Amino acid sequence: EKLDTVLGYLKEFPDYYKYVTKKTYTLNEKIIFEDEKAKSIFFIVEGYAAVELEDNLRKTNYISIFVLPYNVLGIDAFSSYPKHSITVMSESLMLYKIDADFLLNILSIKPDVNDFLLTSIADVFARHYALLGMIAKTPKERIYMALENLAVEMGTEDEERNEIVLPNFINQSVLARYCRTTQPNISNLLTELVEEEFLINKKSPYRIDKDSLD
Amino acid sequence: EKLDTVLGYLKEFPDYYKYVTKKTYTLNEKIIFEDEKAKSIFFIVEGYAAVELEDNLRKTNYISIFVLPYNVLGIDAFSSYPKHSITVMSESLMLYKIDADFLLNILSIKPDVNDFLLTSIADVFARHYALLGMIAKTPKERIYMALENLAVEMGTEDEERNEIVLPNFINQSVLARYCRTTQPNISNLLTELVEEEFLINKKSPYRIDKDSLD
Repeated sequence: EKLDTVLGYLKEFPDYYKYVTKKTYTLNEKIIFEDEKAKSIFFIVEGYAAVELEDNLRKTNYISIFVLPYNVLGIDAFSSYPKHSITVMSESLMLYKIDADFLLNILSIKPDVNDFLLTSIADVFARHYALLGMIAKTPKERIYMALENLAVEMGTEDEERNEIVLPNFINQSVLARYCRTTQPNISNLLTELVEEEFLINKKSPYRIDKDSLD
Repeated sequence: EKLDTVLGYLKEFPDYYKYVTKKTYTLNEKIIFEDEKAKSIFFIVEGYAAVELEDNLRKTNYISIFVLPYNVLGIDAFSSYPKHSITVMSESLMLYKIDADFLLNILSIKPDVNDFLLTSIADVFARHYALLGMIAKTPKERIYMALENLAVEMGTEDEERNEIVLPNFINQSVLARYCRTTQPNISNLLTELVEEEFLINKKSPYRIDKDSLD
């Protein structure tokens, strides 16, 4: 609703097509930021990706965090520091590439006043903090926290059945990568979670007992 | 140098004292954001604080991340989500409280064009990612990564002696809290790190062998 108003705001300005560009991707494609001189901000309007911890010792990398619809991307490119890569997890994903100077100019002007950008950032921060809570935890503790973080991020409520359901692309292998553990271990932990009535079934898409969750 | 130019930019506008306010703190004071209607952004100009993971089961909380000079604070308050607290670690700390609407208006206008705000955010993100690398690691692996993260953040080079030296407030207890482990364990790990020539001495302030580091 809110990025829609923003996109609509963007189109009012004569330099819109010059500064705002769309890109669509499919499963397993990598999203890559061109290190042009004039840099841009990226908004995901639909679909999901994963940011991976690059470790060439590992065949499949862990996933550090997911990228959700309405996230801002490429802020990292402004950082004074200098590896992670970004893979599309859903069947498709669409984003907008917006020239950053442009966007940085129309903040003051537009009475959805930058709140939109600050709020988007604020939410990524909050998700970063939630993840930091995983430090020093056992794999079992991590899987609860993961499935909760995802239910908050990306889950869709049944309620009639008193369940929060996760997207299809969150399977055993992906869950393991996000929990930074192995698949055989995730499998065993998923059994425990069903015994403890956290999870309705061991099988994806994961259905999480609404009760058990906040 | 750069927040100085910004502060100087701020003073040009007639509404400066109305929107920009200074606050000084001492060791162990808590920095608390008033949840006023009109919200503000906070810039640290000198000193250090720690953000703590609140766990009432624990006598001393772990430290999730440090707050450095030139960090922006209070962006979390814009987030659509809803615990951590913030403690001054150095003898003193000074910050500026800046009304966010004001600040959000003078971005376009000022030819240090918002780059400053984006860059500040970008750097906090980069430090968040570095921390996420601590997930699923042993305490020994964490202490290396911690001492490296801090050397990058807050360390000051000798070079003549080929050492990077950390601030005085990083002692054994603090290191342990940041590594999310116990003190007796940190002590033992510090011995290993001296044997491995990572650390020049087991004693704070920590001096890190320039070689051993990137």
